[PDB]
Amino acid sequence: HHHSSGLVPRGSHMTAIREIRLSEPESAQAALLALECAQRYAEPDSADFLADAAVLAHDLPRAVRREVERARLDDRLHALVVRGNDVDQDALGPTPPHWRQARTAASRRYGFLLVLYASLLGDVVGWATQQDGRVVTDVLPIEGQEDSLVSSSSSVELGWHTEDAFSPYRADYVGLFSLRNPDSVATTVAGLDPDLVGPAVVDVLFGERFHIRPDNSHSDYFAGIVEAVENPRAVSILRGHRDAPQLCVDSDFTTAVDGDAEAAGALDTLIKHLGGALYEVVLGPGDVAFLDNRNVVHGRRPFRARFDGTDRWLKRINVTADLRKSRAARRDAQARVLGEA
Amino acid sequence: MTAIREIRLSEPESAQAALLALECAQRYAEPDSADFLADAAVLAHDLPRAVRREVERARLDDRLHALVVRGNDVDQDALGPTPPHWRQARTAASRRYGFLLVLYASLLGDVVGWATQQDGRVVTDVLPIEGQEDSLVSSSSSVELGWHTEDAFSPYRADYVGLFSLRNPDSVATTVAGLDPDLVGPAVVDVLFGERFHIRPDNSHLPTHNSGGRLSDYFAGIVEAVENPRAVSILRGHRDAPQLCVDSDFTTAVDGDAEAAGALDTLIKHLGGALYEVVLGPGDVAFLDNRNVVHGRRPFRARFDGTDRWLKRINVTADLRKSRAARRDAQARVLGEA
Ligand SMILES: NC(=[NH2+])NCCC[C@H](N)C(=O)O
Ligand SMILES: [Fe+3]
Ligand SMILES: [Fe+3]
Repeated sequence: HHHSSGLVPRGSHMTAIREIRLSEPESAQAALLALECAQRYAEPDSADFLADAAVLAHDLPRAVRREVERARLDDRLHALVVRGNDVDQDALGPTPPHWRQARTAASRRYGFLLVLYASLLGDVVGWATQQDGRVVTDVLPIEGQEDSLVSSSSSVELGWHTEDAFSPYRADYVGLFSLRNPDSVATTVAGLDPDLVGPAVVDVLFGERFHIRPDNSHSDYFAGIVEAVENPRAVSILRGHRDAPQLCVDSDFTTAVDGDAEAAGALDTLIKHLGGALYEVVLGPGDVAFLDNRNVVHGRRPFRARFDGTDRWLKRINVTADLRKSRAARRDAQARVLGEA
Repeated sequence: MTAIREIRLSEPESAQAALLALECAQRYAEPDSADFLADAAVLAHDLPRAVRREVERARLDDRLHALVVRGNDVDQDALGPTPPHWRQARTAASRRYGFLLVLYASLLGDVVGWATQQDGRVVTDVLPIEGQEDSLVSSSSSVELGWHTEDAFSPYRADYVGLFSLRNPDSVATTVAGLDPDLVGPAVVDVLFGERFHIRPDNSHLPTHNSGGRLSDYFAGIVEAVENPRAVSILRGHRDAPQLCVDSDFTTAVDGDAEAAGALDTLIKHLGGALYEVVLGPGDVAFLDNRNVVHGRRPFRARFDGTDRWLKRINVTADLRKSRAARRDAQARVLGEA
C-alpha cells in the first residue's frame, strides 16, 4: 500500500497502459474529497457540481495528478488505470438489476469520485439516447439482455468499437470505475500498430471512403441522426499525424462507400488486425480506467451473470477535451447531454 | 452582464501567484521550457483557490469576451527598460512574468505557439518597434491594430489569447467586439455560416517578422495560405451562441459572391462600432475568448526611450491533441513544425 506508477507495454505500444497504484493515504484523501462533494452537491452530474468539478479535481493527491497529466498529453495512450480506491462493499449493497435502479444513494460517492478523476482529463458529457442522458452511467448485467448488443450483455461478446464512432462529438476518453468484479471480467482493448499493416491499406484508411452509421442505441440534432443512417457522410477511419494517427471504427456499423471495393478490403484488413490485437484490462473494486477513445476500440468478453445482486458493476463516463466544440448539440452552455438540443 | 469577468487579486493572492511564478523561475530556464510546460497544468493548480474558481467560471462561459485578472505584482525597477524589439525581449528580469502568464493560461487549456511567429516562441512579446509604427503587426503604434480573431486563417487558431501587461504608462486600450446575431439579421448570419470567405495569414507570419535564419520550410504553408486561401465560414456552431472567425485586414468574400461581400462589409461595420476598450495596466492579465471576440489595440505614440508599453502574450488551445498533424511530436507546442 505504497504509491507506485509505471508503463505497461502491449505489442509495440510502449505506453499502452499507464498504471497508478494509490497509497492508502492517497485512497483515503480521494475518498474524503468524494464524500465531501456528495455532502455539498446534489448529484455527480448536477450543474452545481459540474461548474466546480475541474477545480475540485485539483484537490486529488498531487502525485496522482502529475501521473494523470502525463497520461492526458500521451497521444499514444491506450488506457490510464488508477488502482486502489476505497470501496465499502457492505455499505454499497447489491448490484442493481437495471441501470434504471442503479443511481443509488449508497453509490453516489463513487459517481462523484469518477467525475473528479475524469475532470483532470477534460469535461464530462453524456448522450440523450443513452441511460436517459445521465453523465454518470451504470454498467451491469440485465436479466433477459444476456445476448443483447449493449453494455448490459453477459453471455455474448460486446463487439469492439470506438465509442459513438459515427459522431463528430464522440468522447476523447471513456472512464470506468469498478465497484465490484468478483469474476475478474475484462474490458477488451485494441489500437492500430501501423508497422503491422500494409502502408497501402493505411493510405486507404486515411481516405474519406467509409460510412460509420450509428448503433440503434442512437429536431435539428435527431434530423442529423436519421440522415447519418440513410445518407451517411463519407468519413476516414484514420486521421491526424502519420506518427500518431487517431482511430475511428465500429466492427458492426462500418462499411466502405458504395462500389469502393478497395476501401472494403482495407476495412476488412483493419477489422482482422484489431481483432487479432485485442487485449484485456480487468478492473477490481476501486480500479478506474480511462480509455483514450481517439486511439483504441473497446468491448467486453462473454461472462456468466448470476443476477443475485453480486454481479460486476461499473460507473461509466465520457470525457471531451473540448466541450465548446459540441455547443450546437447541447441544450445550453453548461448542459452536458449531447443531442438534448 | 459577465462578458467581461474581472478578478481583482487581494495582496495575499497577488503575493501567492508571484511566489509560485518565482518558484518556477528558480526551477526552469524559460517559460516555454519543455520540462516546465509538461509540469504547467499541475503547477497552475497551486494558484489561489478563489482565483482558480473564477477562471473556471470564465472557461465554461460560452458568451465570455474576456477574463481580466487585475493586480499581479510587477517590480518596475527590477524589470528594467522595455526592449526595442521582441527578439531582445526574453530578458532575465521578465522571465517571472512569462512563467506566471503560462500558469494562468494552463487553467484554460494548453499553451501553443507558431513556427512562423516570433521565431516559434510560445510566450511572445507585444511592444512598439521603431520602423513598425504604421505596420499591421502587434509591434505597431501610430496605426491602430485592426480588430481580428487571432490567427483567423488557421484551423489551429487559439481558443484564448492571454495578454499580461508589464507596462502601459499611457493607458493604451485593447479593443474588443463580439457579434450579436439578432443585431445584424438572421439573413446575414446564414451567409456568414457559409464557406464563402478567404482568410489570409496576417503579416506577423511572414519571414520579414522572424529572424533571417529561420527555416524557409516553416513559411511554405503560410505563403500557400496567402496565395491559395481555402473557402471558409466566418460563423460556426450553435445559432444561439455562434463562434466568430474574421480578420478586418486579411478577410475577403470569394470572387463573384456579392451576397457574401455584402455580409462581410455589414459585419465589418457592426464590429467596428461595437469595438469597446479594455485597458490592461501593469500586472493585469486578460484572456480573450478567441471563439467569441475580435480584438485590436488603439493607436498610440511610442517614445522609444525604454518606458514603452510591453505585454507578454500566449495562445491557449482547449484541445492540444487536435493539432498533432501540425506539431513535431506529442509534447511539442509549436504549430507548423509539421
Ligand atoms: N488585422 C490585423 N492587423 N491582423 C493581425 C493582428 C496582429 C497579429 N496577431 C500579430 O501578432 O502581429
Ligand atoms: Fe460501449
Ligand atoms: Fe491579436
